[PDB]
Amino acid sequence: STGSATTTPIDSLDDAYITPVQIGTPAQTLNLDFDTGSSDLWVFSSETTASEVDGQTIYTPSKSTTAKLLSGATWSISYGDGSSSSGDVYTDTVSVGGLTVTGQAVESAKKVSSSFTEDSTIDGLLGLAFSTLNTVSPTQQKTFFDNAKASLDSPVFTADLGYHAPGTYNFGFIDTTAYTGSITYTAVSTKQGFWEWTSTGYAVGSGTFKSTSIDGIADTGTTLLYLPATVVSAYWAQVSGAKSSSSVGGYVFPCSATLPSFTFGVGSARIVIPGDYIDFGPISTGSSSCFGGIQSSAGIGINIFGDVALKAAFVVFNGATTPTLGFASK
Repeated sequence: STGSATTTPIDSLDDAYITPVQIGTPAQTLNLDFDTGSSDLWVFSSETTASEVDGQTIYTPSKSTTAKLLSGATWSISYGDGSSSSGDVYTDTVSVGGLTVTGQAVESAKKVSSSFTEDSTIDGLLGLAFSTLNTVSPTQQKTFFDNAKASLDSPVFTADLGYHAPGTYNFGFIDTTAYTGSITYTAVSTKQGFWEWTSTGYAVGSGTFKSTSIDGIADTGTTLLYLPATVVSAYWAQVSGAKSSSSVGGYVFPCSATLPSFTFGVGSARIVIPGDYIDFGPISTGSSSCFGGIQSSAGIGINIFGDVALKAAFVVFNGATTPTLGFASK
C-alpha cells in the first residue's frame, strides 16, 4: 500500500505545516502537525478542557463506531519549546492520504498548554520519530508509520515541504518526479529515538565549504534551523546589522537586508537553503527588526534540522531494518 497527502503552511511564515488526517468511522478529519521529532499521535478532543479549546477541530470518540478506550492508558508529553499536553488513549482507524491503519493509538488530550490553545490551525500532532519515544503508559504505543510499515510497498516516508506553498508527505514510495538529481543517503542513529544524522559541513552564501561534522536531527515539527553557535555566528556575520538579542531570544537582522544562502552537506552532496527561507519577518508587527531562521542550538543540547532546512530538500525517511535518511535537491 501507499499514501499521499498534501501538507500546507499554517501561516505566511511557514511556522508549521498541517496535513489532513481521517480518524474514526465515519471519518473525522483533523489537521495534524506531522512531527518527525516526536512519537505521539495526539488530538484535541471532546475530552479537552473547554477553556483550552479555541477554534480547533476536535475528535469525538463517542461518535466513532471503531473507537475503543485503551483501558488504563495515559500519556503526557513536553516539547522542546516548553509546550505540553496530556490525556488518555483510544484505538481507532486512522487514514493519511489513502493509507489506512486499524488499531492506531489516538491520544486524546484532556489538557494542552497555552501555545496549543492559541494556535487555532493545529488540531494535534502525528509523531513520526521512533516508537521508543512514545509516551503512552503503562503500555507504549507505536507510531502511525510503525503500524503501517509492513503493509507499505517500501518501508519509507518522504517529506517534501514547500516554501510559502503546499508540499507533500508520501508513505510507501519515492516519487522520482519530485526532486532533481540523485538522492544522497546518510546513516541514522536511533539511540535517542530521533532521525539523527551527521551533516558533513556548511557554507555561507558563495563562501567556501567548511568540512565539519554536525550531528543533528531531521525534525519536521521544528520551524527553524538550530546549529552550533560557531556556525550560526559565521552566518549572521555576513548580514550587516545582524545581532543576537537576548531580549528577543535570538538573532535578529535589519528587515532591509538581503540574506545570503546557507548550504549544508549530506555526504559529498550539498543542499542549498536560499536566503529568503531564513527570513521570519518582523519581530513584532511594524518593526524593522526581523527574526532569523538560523539560530543557535546552544542550550538545546542538540542540533535541529527543522523546516528551514528540510523545505530546501526532498527528504526520505527510510525505515528499513537499518534506518537511513536521504536528501535530494528539488
